[PDB]
Amino acid sequence: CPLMVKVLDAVRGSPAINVAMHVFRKAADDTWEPFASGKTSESGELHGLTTEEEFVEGIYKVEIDTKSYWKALGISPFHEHAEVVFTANDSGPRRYTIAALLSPYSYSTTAVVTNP
Amino acid sequence: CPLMVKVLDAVRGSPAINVAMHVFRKAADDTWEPFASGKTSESGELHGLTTEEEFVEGIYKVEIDTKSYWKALGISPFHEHAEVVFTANDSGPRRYTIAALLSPYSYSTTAVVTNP
Amino acid sequence: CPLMVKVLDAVRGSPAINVAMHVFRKAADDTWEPFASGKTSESGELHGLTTEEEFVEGIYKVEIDTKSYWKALGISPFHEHAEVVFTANDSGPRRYTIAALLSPYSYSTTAVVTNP
Amino acid sequence: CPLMVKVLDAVRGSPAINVAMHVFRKAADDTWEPFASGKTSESGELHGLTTEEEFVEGIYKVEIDTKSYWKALGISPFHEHAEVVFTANDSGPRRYTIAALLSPYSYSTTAVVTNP
Ligand SMILES: O=c1cc(-c2ccc(O)c(O)c2)oc2cc(O)cc(O)c12
Ligand SMILES: O=c1cc(-c2ccc(O)c(O)c2)oc2cc(O)cc(O)c12
Ligand code: NA
Ligand code: NA
Repeated sequence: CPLMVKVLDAVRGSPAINVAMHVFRKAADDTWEPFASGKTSESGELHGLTTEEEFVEGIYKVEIDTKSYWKALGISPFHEHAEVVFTANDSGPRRYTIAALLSPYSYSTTAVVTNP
Repeated sequence: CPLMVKVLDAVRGSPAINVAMHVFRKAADDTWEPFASGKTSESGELHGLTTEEEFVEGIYKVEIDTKSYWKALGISPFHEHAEVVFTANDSGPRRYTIAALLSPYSYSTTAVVTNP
Repeated sequence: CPLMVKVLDAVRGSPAINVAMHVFRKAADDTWEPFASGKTSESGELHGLTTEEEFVEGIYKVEIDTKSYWKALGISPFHEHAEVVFTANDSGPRRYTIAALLSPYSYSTTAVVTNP
Repeated sequence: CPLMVKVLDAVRGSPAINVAMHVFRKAADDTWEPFASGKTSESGELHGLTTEEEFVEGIYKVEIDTKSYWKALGISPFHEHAEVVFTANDSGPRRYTIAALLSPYSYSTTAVVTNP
């Protein structure tokens, strides 16, 4: 799998567990088509979202459901969700790790892109 | 004005100048309706997007064109844009500052919500 | 004044108020010499630390007492303090803004260096 | 080993390789005594710094030599180094991962603390 998402909680100093996320891919008509979805494990990681064959060139959006995460912990956060939108595999297959660090009124996201 | 956006450049240690952005408001059919837009000033700030009477409660999205910013500097970035999606809530303070800190493969965003 | 520090709270989405900090300048024997200090205002800002003629080139450290901040809010933090260590360089712009964004188990710091 | 450090480069979207760091521990007389040191691998991680036996209670400082990292890449950065100062093992043995995300004029650091 060439796409992994890792999420950390900056309040607890822990992986962000059970964070839902939905991945979309832009279609030829400019709409967002559902691509994959899942939730983070005890390690705060989400593996196995897709395959090298399936993960073709395109513009992808990872919607990380941060609001639901905070509310489940009894906290009212600012953002609805964190979105990460990027072109993938423009120059051939790459492996992408999307990392996100969450606080109730702030988040950071970074990408590590490697060539297998 | 109850909404201001400030953008900083983490590579150069400066305001991010001439950064374009569009703000959308979510409609009842779940589509994104254009609301306001503009470009950051020399101070990296965009003021005057809206007024108190216009900025009613609801879900807003600020789509910051970070890709065009980096490309105009001759740097290849990861993200298509940075998105900040949030609910405006009258039960909270009245002034919203959305800040974003940009790197080519990462960004961070924070909300500072205060009362005059 | 060529040096300002601004501190934000990522849990509450607000300026970090009454945050104490000390600035040190590195001496020839590599010890840290007290230089200036103060507490952030209602806007999370500390102005007036130094003057142009006093702020000569050299290595400075800003030690922000983040632990006391979180404890006064009843929150257990990870770090003893946040440190920002940098060289003041006359070949660059004249005004330094050191910003810090605080969470209990994480912080971020950025420098915005500009010319009037 | 109960202490690991991971460093990412926000400009390249890659692990930060060959980053040197020195770890210190506060002595009874309030000086910083050398504790351990090493450099990040191809994965941007530094493992094996210490042992459960050696890593006793205390106040630790991880100095991550970011300036040397950027200069080796022909970039003049703002900070001398990123410091992470924290009390460890206050409530019995824990495992600590210190993560840092680097840009030339900005960095973020976070801690993941787990109970084995
Ligand atoms: O250090 C940060 C500082 C700021 C910031 C916000 C308002 C200002 O008037 C300013 O001078 C800096 O905004 C941020 C916004 C972020 O999303 C992440 C950050 O680390 C910062
Ligand atoms: O997005 C971030 C991602 C990471 C990170 C990435 C991979 C890991 O295996 C890990 O354990 C942490 O670490 C950070 C550390 C930071 O201080 C700020 C950040 O935004 C991140
Ligand atoms: Na191509
Ligand atoms: Na104890």
